[PDB]
Order: sequence, then C-alpha cells, then structure tokens
Amino acid sequence: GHMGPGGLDPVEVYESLPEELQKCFDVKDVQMLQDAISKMDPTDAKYHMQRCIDSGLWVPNSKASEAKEGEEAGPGDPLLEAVPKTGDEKDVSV
Repeated sequence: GHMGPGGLDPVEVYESLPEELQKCFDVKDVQMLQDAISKMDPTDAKYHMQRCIDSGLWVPNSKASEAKEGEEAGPGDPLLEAVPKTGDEKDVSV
C-alpha cells in the first residue's frame, strides 16, 4: 500500500563497492567474502550486508531475505507545481 523505502538496485551496490568486494563476487566465493568482513568493523559490515540484501545482489545463506525495519523516508516523487495538468475527465459522452 505504501511503497517508499527499500529501493536499492543490484548494479548500484556492486558499483558502490570496493575493488575487493567486486572481485570477491566475481569468484562467487561467499566464503572469501565472509572472511573480509571478519577483518572489517561490525558497523561497516552490517551496512555492506544490508545493501546486498536490500539490493538482492547476493544471497548470503537462507533465513535472511527482504531486510525489514530501518529508518524510512519515502520514495521521492510528489509531482505538483501549481496547476492541474490533465486527467481522464472526458468531454462527457464522446
């Protein structure tokens, strides 16, 4: 009914990742990816994983799809200036 948040693309996340991350995905080596996180911070790791899940770019194990919760904001598309463009008002019988 209200679609707004949780709208990230797979390509955006992939391109928004470090050469190491992009190279890790190429080798479909999930094990190697998990290792990289063990070295990185906890907060940073959660952000990276959240992006992959929200972007459906990677499927890390099961029981973890469509990340819920999280601070929302909105889609971003009011569409309104100061005059009614037009609609299906019809010319009444035509």
